[PDB]
Amino acid sequence: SINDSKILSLQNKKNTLMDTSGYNAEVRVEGNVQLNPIFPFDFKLGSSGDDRGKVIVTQNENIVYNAMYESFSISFWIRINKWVSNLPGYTIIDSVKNNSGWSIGIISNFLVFTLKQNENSEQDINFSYDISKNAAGYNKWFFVTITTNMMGNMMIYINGKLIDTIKVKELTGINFSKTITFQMNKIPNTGLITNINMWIRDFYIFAKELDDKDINILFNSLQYTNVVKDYWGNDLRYDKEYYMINVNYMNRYMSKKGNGIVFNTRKNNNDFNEGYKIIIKRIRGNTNDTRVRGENVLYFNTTIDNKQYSLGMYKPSRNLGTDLVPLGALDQPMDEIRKYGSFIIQPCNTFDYYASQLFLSSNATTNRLGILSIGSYSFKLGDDYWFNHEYLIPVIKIEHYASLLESTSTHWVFVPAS
Repeated sequence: SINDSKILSLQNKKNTLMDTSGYNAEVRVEGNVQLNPIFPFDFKLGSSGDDRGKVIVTQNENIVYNAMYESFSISFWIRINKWVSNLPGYTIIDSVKNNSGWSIGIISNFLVFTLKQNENSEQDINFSYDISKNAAGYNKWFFVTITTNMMGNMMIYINGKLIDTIKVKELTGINFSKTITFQMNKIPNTGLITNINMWIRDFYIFAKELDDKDINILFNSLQYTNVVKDYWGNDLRYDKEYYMINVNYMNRYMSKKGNGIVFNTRKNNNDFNEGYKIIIKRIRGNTNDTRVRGENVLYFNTTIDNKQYSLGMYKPSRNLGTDLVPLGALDQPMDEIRKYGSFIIQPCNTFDYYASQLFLSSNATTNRLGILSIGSYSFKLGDDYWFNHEYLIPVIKIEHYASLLESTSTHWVFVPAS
């Protein structure tokens, strides 16, 4: 429906970056530019140095001429790795020729879109990520949508959510360029406090001002909503090490005491690399392509010392509560896993994160018996003898969990150990 207004569609087809809108913009790729052979078929650039990648798109002057001066929208998927809060300034997508046009850059925790009328004046709008919720850096895939009405407002959306909006000021003289250059270029004197990478996927430009509904329909249509994602937004996969974390306790890592899995406070936030890792193993599912999907039935393995355990329910020293059963690490055969450690996964994405919900499976079928949550309980594990101790543990609420169905305490994330 809105495709009728699409004037640029930068995509990777047949291992070749090209415009598929129909207006045949010219695409030139120079330097260190890597193309992903599998979905999402993104192209990767780096702040590298010598031959840092560079993608140049030159469109039709007339097409630009009869669109950019009224209403237009820019949309694309992007990922920046190690987008730390004190990152210096970088221009990443530039369309400024003679000190006029538009540009997209980053500085600190900000992503900013600039309308540049001349070397002396400009107007910009921005998105600043929540530092407290992204201590290890905002290194996840996110969907950008910038809408501009030269006689109205300039608005920026992130993952379909309106972030900022401002009335476009008088910018007479602004001359839009028909060239767009994708390249990570450092901006001098922007607080150089150190090499970063950037991934771009499906860069589109529409000759209209996309509204909220349009934006979100676009957002969703570019995703395979039943494929669960890891913390950075990549497809979640079986047979791969991940750090399993609960959205409510990002500063906790997985440890073990006796039969129980317990969560400890991590040392710092420069990484998520602390504690034991889990490996997801498939039991049941429609497609069988290594990717973890919605209604799949699966289980979790983990290597502690030089032995491997599977996550499974166990009997605590004392009852923890009505309909509550702790989840631990057990060296058990498959028949036991099917009864006490099999889960049905469901993707659960929000503006803030890519996550999932895990439901206890009934004998490895798609029939649900409970939901996986987390909480602190006082009991005894391992060598505990004289007293009970509070342990933050993964716990399953059996039959009655309607209220938990909406709790973020049931949202689990997976950070690739890589």
